[PDB]
Amino acid sequence: SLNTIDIQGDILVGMHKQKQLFYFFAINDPATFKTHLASDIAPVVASVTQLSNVATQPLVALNIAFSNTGLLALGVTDNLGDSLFANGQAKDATSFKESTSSWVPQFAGTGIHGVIILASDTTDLIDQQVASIESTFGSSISKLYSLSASIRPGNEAGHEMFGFLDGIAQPAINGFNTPLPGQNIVDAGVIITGATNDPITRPSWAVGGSFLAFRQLEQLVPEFNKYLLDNAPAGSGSLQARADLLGARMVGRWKSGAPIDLTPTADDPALGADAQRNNNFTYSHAGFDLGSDQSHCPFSAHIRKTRPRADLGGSLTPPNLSAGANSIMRSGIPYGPEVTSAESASNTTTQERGLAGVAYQAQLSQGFHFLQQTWADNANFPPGKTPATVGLDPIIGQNNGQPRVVNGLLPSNSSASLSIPQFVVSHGGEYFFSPPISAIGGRLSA
Ligand code: HEM
Repeated sequence: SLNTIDIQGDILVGMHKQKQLFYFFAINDPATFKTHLASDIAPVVASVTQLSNVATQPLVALNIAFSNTGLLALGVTDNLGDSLFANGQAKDATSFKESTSSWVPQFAGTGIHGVIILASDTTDLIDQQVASIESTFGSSISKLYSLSASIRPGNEAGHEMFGFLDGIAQPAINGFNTPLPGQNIVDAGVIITGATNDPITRPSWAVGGSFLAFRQLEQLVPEFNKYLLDNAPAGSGSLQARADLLGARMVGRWKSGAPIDLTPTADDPALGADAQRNNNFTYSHAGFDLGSDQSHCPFSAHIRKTRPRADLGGSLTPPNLSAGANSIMRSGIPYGPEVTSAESASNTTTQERGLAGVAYQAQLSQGFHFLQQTWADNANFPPGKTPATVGLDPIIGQNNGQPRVVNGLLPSNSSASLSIPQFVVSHGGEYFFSPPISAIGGRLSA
């Protein structure tokens, strides 16, 4: 069974602090680094057990993950069982129809050896922890890049930068989570390496870890808002209400969290707020042909592209359990400043903001990489539809900088096509392995 005392907390619980820092480092002296990894990092790594208890949240929650080159630097030559992780995200960029020439330069390579995730309710406490780490490790650790992130303010807390409530939908791990209505239920080994029904044999010290896909995804918020107004479907409501409908058609949920599949023509903010109801759907509706009906939710909507539910078979009534092996745990957090008055008034981004994307899975080829390449970026996914060309995911779908053709968004005519500029721009990232806590002061410090 699942040993949550040994699993790093961000994987299954999230840090649930107002502020986070992603501190990307190189290891310069493995002997000194190992000594301090065991003495200074391991004792303050937050576990799932610790973060699951309202009364044991630390002042600074800390997790740590290593890239392939970081494990090599530590003398760990084992095969962790993941070719994508071993090769690094830069080499995978073409799989997503993007180029590393657009990336943060530090990500366009394999010089990054790991990431420390620090989380606290204030940045001052994060900075103090960083200063301590740099003091005790000396030059054996070196900062190559960092990204600060924060929960958004006020009534946008928990929403991403486009304004949509985020963090609603996650896989439930059988035997660990109590499933919510409509939630997929998966074996622990989909997320945790070496856990139940992970088919890939792992090094013994790596049991209890997970692969972390980090993505710095810039969001063009004023441009997105203006696009919705400019393309809003005709109807009797206000222009902004119709623009909001188009945005909800693109995501698959209203900004409140209400799923369009259950409320297709107007928001239901009470539904969006209710975790017992807001995920209780499969995309099937009796009396409608699943292969052609886009009146409830477009086939191209973001959440339908990333968790297809009945589009990949299984139960037509909730819970649908299809494609459990393609599940990911998400712990992303927004970054950058809030949109300023001048940016909104000019419909133009002038500062970088977006999502610090964090996806956890036991197999990169089945999780993040698969969702991006085989589903979101695939104009013929989901399969078996009419028209067969679904188009790309309007939120994350990529085609080498081209405008994306996205079909089915307009309720009055499912054959109507839109050519949509990117509103999310990748600045790159890296693939890491978040080890079990025992490996931090154990194998990795040996
Ligand atoms: C800036 C980029 C992104 C934005 C703005 C975004 C936004 C959202 C929103 C608003 C939701 C609905 C809330 C929820 O169901 O929890 C969602 C769900 C989801 N997103 Fe994205 N997301 C982004 C990137 C990604 C990427 C890169 C992936 C994977 C390749 C991804 C995978 C998912 C999944 C799996 C779900 C849950 C689907 C379900 O279980 O029904 N997202 N996202």
